[PDB]
Amino acid sequence: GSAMGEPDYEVDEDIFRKKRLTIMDLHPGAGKTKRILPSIVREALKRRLRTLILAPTRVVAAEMEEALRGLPIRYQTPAVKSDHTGREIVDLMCHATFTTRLLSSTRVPNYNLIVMDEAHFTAPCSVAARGYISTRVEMGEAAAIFMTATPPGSIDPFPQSNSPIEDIEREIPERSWNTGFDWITDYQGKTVWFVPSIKAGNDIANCLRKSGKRVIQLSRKTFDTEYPKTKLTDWDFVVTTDISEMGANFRAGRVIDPRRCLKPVILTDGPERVILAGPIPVTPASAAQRRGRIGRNPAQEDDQYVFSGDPLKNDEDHAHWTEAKMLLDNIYTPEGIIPTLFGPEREKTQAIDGEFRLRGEQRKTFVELMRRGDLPVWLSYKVASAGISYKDREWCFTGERNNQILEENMEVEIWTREGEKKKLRPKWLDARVYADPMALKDFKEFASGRK
Ligand SMILES: [Cl-]
Repeated sequence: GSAMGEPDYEVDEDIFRKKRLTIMDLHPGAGKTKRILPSIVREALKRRLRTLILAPTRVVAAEMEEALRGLPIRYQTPAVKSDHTGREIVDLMCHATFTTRLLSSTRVPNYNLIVMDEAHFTAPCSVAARGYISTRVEMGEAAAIFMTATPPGSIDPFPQSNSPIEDIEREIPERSWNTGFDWITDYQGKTVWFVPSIKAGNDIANCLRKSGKRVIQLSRKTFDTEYPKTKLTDWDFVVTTDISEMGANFRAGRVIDPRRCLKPVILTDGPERVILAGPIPVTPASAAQRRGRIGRNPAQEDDQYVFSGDPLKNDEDHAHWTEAKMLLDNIYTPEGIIPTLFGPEREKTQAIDGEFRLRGEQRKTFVELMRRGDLPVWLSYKVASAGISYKDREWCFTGERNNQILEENMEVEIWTREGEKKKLRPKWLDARVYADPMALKDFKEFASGRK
């Protein structure tokens, strides 16, 4: 005797049609959709299509490679601008790698089938990749597949799940507590707790550690290192920022979600600047992705989503929509069409297509500030469009007194590359380079010319 098992996945001819943009959901954790991506790729190769797979993070890329073992898959790093074999190959890369190559190479191939995993990712480079992709689709040049449970425009915080979820609304501490939340530490399962910031996570995680819980923390910069540890069975809590909304799978029974995030905002009252507004309520899609960490396994029916407060769907002041346009306006096509945002995302910005386009040296500086300097899109756009060269770091010290960077109420002071001690005082202020200490550590390194 034998068990039926997941049946072979027959591919809908429609998904390979030019001008077709398919939205699907892999429904992970029920052991029913293992063969989908491998079937799509094998069928794509059968049709002799030039295929691109976009993963949101390196971790997911690596998981896909294992899932696709035996198929002719070639992982592409952002350290390489283009990689053309003579052979039948599927390119695999990060959302951000695709966008970066579109910005620094005239050799990006004419993929006619593009699969974007976790296509809800609202990182600017991801938003930009989606515009480019859907532009190519509308031109009849490609077919695309956006895989995600919360496609752009979705507004449902309590979508379908593989297994039932108990949605529980109760007060959740935003800072360390010492009494009154016994349900948090009495629970005997594993928990994923979404915090609005690393700082909040630090407080929560240290409180939990004082009770003896084993806690793995996750943020954007530690994710590639720390997430693999969560795949070990030795923890009580994962404390994570919203980086874990993009394909992070956890063998957990409970999510705790105060539904708070920080949002970068371009302030235009006075000198343009970017602050990290908040903590403010998440969008409904983000609440759905957080909750969607659990209720994945239909044999485990008592998973819990513990949440507080309601989502806010209006996020049109998010800096990412403008930053997406800064990237898109700088991607050119032979057709010379400037790509536009994916349709559900067009309403997020009133910017006129092309208004951020840059020319010549400025364009490569822009690209280099982001790639090699690791600066936010907004900040990189300001530096490059002022005519500054990648290497020229004077602007990090010539800002107004208000732009003085503090750490612990101490004025940051560093060594220029040339050997002078100067107050860190950037001409343009983007809170993403100074709010988090490790981000400040990287920005100092940049200002000092070691980058
Ligand atoms: Cl983060």
